[PDB]
Amino acid sequence: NRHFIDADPYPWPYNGALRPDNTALIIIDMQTDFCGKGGYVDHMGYDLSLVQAPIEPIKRVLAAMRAKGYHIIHTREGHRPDLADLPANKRWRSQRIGAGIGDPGPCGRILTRGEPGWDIIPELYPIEGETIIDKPGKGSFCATDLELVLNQKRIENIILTGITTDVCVSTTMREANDRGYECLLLEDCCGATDYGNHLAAIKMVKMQGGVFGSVSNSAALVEALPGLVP
Amino acid sequence: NRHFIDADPYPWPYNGALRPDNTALIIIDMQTDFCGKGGYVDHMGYDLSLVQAPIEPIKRVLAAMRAKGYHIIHTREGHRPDLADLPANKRWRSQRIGAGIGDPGPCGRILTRGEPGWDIIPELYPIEGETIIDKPGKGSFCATDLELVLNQKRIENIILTGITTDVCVSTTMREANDRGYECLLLEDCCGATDYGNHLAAIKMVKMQGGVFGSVSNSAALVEALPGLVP
Amino acid sequence: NRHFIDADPYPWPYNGALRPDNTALIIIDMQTDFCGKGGYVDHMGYDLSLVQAPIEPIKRVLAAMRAKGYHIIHTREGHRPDLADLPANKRWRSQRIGAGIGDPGPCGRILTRGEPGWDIIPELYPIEGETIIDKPGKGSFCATDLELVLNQKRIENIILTGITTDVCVSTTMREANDRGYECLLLEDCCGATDYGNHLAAIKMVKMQGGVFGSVSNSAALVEALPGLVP
Amino acid sequence: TNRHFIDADPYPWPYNGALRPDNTALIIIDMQTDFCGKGGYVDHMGYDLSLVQAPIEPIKRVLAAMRAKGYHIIHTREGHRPDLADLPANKRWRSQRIGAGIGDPGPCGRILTRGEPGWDIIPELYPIEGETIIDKPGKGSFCATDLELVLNQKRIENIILTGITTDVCVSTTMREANDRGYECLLLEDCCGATDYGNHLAAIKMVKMQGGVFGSVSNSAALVEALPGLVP
Ligand SMILES: [Cl-]
Ligand SMILES: [Cl-]
Repeated sequence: NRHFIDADPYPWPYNGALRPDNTALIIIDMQTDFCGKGGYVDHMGYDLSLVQAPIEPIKRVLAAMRAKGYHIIHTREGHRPDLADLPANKRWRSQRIGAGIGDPGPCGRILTRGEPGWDIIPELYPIEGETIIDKPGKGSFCATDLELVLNQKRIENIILTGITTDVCVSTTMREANDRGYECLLLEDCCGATDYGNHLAAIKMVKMQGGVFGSVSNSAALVEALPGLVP
Repeated sequence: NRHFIDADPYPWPYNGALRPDNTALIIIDMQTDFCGKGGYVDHMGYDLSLVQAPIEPIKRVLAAMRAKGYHIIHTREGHRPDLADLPANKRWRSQRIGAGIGDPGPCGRILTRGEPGWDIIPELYPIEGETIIDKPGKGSFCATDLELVLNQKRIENIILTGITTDVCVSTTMREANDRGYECLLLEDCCGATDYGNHLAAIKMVKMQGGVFGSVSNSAALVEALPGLVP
Repeated sequence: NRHFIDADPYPWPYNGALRPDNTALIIIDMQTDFCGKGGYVDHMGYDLSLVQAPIEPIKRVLAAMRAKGYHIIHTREGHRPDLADLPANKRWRSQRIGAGIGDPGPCGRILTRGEPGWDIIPELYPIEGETIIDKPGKGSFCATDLELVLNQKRIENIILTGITTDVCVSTTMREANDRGYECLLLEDCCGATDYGNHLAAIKMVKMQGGVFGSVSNSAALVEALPGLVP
Repeated sequence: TNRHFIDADPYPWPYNGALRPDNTALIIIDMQTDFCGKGGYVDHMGYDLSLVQAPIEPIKRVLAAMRAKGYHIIHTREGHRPDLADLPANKRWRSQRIGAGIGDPGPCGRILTRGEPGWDIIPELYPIEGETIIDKPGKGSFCATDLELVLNQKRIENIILTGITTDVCVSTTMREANDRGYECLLLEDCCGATDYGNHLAAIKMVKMQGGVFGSVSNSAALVEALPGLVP
């Protein structure tokens, strides 16, 4: 009994095996550091409106996926307080542009775990039973236990949201896709530091018959989402 | 002691530690399947001139990097002949599009190791002592020994070339960057299935003070390349 | 519809979900370099009879598992001909004890891929459709595509054989076990360079209620193996 | 040249004598109440706690000396997320069958669960600021963790292993590090196991084939030959 979501470039998931037990929502880096005033992204001068746009659409998707018993996953980009997991190059680039990782700012130490700006925003806050991944990189798989958690939960399908589209969401999508996870990007549930770059990251997914998976949007997903009993 | 390459958005590498012993050139997927007549990409109708453009610029970079004793790395996307490393979704999408992985075409079985179309093109062919990575995914790190080879060679700096810009080159850049490798993308030594997508993948690198490293071009690299002796 | 194999310290697999589609036999490093005259192990002076002992038991297990449609996996420890994947410490230790990796011997370059001594012995030779893993380390997961192949084949159960019990078989078991694979070591289908060490690697598995899985033997497995429904 | 060696078996460690505070780390593996304390995981399965407490004083001497000479210090804890999302079904089931269920309530709290009293590192070997702690869901410290990433960023080449248990957590971690090219030293008096025979055999496995996983030495030999920083 297969179920499909209207998507581009093909009906998602590819084989219609869409159930709450094999499908997860992943909300990527909806932190004050990426979309709040005083955080990492605001420091570099980027338009916070572009990364706040996805907040309400992700909320509708989260509420619907929570209600139908789907697996829910959240990620935070961040570093250990002693910065032992912070590559030297990553730190130096952040310092040069005036937004140094580990440096004090209005929301505390930029991109440091346990600091106010680093935490997930209240509107999209995790509840009990939802796995949070704390990652030192852009991709959620690198140096984390995400893949191990996904295997133990026997998850085959991943629906990606969050920020930024072209950096954190996209790297995570490519990692999942390479390892065989079947992925759906929701275009209205993500935003980037450059709007052209946001749209191009979406288009990259559609090439070669869906090279990294397929693309849809929050309304199309929620109107066709299956529950536990069919 | 330090050496820099003129790059955008900062002089590369970040700390000027640029030597033949800690720096590698990586040539990504310069295979007939990605830029030849009769292969995977030609099958899907994409403009072969966009992916052939980088051939001569890569050749000039390779000749200069070979001459100064730099580490040279090549990659081929491909699958085991029995297709045991081919995720079901990857295969199905390629079939829908009319360019099925493992299916017979003019250059043999599409994207299958040991087939004519799968091999690296003659102009950029590896010589003895240059490591070739055979990868089942878009990123060169996933399910390969690339990282292990890089650590044994004590390589810190990576200069990326090849195709496609927004798929194979970009995923590999994000993997390397996340693990702390300091990377340089040469914009004239890569090309993609959509030219807009090629330029946007280049621009994505430059954001946030060089989120995935820095960008330059073949001439700027070759004119400022150090040898072992100052 | 559960099936169990009589094993120590518990009936294997834990949950009785034992089928040809989710279970693989893994034959580890049955190469001339580990059990042949003139190879790596014979060079270090070890008793070849200890590592030849498992040949007939593995043959019976392989024939039965091949006949009932089970997944079959083989591994070879070895290095790229240019030795780019050979850590400096590994090489140096092999040279000190007179069995240098890459060095010429009676069966060719020790532990080098493509050389006679490196290949799997004739008695246990792979047939088409059986995945061979070429690994640069002791564990079959490190820097390989084993895990990726396992996931695409939806394999949950692994039955380990080969040499050496305490080095290559054991490392591979611990990697699989950590990632959640349910493993069975067949005690008569493995052997080591020290017989005490072989018996202790078997005992290590049984501790803490089966810390790495369970232990059984070739006869117990073959008489209780489930086949397909015709 | 400016090389330093530690007297070890079967060869002087490290192999190439490149032994400095900046490229060498001490790793203390799973010295948690759950592995060596009263009321924890290991005590639940009936094992002799004296075998796993033996290494406490030797590790203390090695830690004090390595802390004093500016060496990198690493600690690990085996454990699981409170919702048990990182706990394989087989691992859980085996722990339940032998009466020491992971996540189940006991005297020191939920067995092998992060944030619980029994799960934490014992007081005698407690981490100080600037020492990386790895929280791992498996026996090997590399699997599903950021250990390797931290090691690379710190440009660490040499690892000196201590902790428990010798044949399970220490040994798996050694094999992972060794495979990826790290040069490793096991200190035999700074580790202990649930079976003493198994502890001695895990030590012997290291020495085979000219040091298949590295070399073996002991706390006294290490501390008297440890190079310091140049003031
Ligand atoms: Cl200078
Ligand atoms: Cl104390």
